[PDB]
Amino acid sequence: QEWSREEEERLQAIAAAHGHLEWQKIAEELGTSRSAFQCLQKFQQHNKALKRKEWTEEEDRMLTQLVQEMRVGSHIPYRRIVYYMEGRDSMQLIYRWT
DNA sequence: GAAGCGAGCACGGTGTTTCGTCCTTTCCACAAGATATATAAAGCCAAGAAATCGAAATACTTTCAAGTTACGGTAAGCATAT
Repeated sequence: QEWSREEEERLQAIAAAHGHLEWQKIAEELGTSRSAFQCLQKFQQHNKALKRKEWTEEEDRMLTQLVQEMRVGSHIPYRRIVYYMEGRDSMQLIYRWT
């Protein structure tokens, strides 16, 4: 069965109290009866730290370098930027060049 | 003239070849092997065609990468009001 949007709060609370070291013990203490890899996929999907925020000036240097070095015509492989630049996903990373 | 000095030819050898069996075949022959045929019940071997199932190819599903429409909220420098 899927989540009910009622375990992520306790999940992240216990993970912050323990330090995100051993998810197995966190999953066992939360009492979800599912594998750690099954609840972590939803925790990291509801987590907010995955995204980034307003763009600085120094990162524009890297963004322009990764373009002058492996860009191709009108298409920019933003996946390479996501691989090199951490925090930036694929969806909203296109606005950095649009 | 018969005793002292140089004398043929029958004879006695190997070695080489010839000749003439005994050899095992090729070939042939008289007596007798299935060789045709009649079953017949049994189970198994074994060389051809027809139905069935495994593999996979090209096809369509389906799912996963890209991304640009449409969309909702804040921040700066010029214009304008009493």
